[PDB]
Amino acid sequence: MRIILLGAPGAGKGTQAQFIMAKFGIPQISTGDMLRAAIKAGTELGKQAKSVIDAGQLVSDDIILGLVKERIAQDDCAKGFLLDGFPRTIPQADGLKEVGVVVDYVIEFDVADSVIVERMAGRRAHLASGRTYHNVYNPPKVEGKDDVTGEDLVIREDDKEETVLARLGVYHNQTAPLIAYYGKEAEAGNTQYLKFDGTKAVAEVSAELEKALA
Ligand SMILES: Nc1ncnc2c1ncn2[C@@H]1O[C@H](COP(=O)(O)OP(=O)(O)O)[C@@H](O)[C@H]1O
Ligand SMILES: Nc1ncnc2c1ncn2[C@@H]1O[C@H](COP(=O)(O)O)[C@@H](O)[C@H]1O
Repeated sequence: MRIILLGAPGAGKGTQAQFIMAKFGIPQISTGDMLRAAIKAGTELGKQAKSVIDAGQLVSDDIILGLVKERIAQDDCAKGFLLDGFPRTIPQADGLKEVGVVVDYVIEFDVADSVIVERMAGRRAHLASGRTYHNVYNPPKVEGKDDVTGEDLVIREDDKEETVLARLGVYHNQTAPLIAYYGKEAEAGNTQYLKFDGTKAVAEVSAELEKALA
């Protein structure tokens, strides 16, 4: 089972990825989490990516495609995977198509900018796993701490008000065309395309996903 999640930053992709991961027993491949891992390790890649991420801009397609290539070649990805925040640009999608990576579902979570701007304010994240929470819409069971590991949650630097506006502009320019791109792939019979109203409550979005998959 191979799945791509599309939608604005903050649309709820990582949240629904958790549900999907547990339903299909596939690993999540999140380029954002891989980059944050490199930052934590203090690599040259990490140092360079940190300023790009903090500016709300996209990391180079070439660096991204190589991280993803290495990742999906691992054994845990042999029976499938969920791509989360990848692809992010048309060249990334082409890079994936060119190496013949075929996917089963492309799932779009459609959420307006005004809703995203609202949401980012209460996002809290567990950096090591990429699990995210919302202090209003989806809180941790224990405030300030990850439900799984007990480790501290953080406010993301790129979740700042002004950076969020930057990211939404980057999204509408560079990443939204993936909706067309995969709509076309689905029209060619290369994948199934699903679109959901991502402004519904978390449990409501998950319930619709459950009904639509299988
Ligand atoms: N359906 C939803 N309604 C309200 N808030 C949500 C919903 N889905 C996720 N959230 C919250 O909104 C923020 C963004 O969700 P997240 O899954 O991290 O977005 P993405 O992975 O698309 O960037 C998080 O704080 C998350 O807890
Ligand atoms: N596929 C990608 N292509 C380019 N940059 C990315 C990609 N995934 C993550 N990033 C960078 O990491 C940041 C956080 O991504 P995310 O965790 O997916 O919201 C983005 O705003 C980009 O700066």
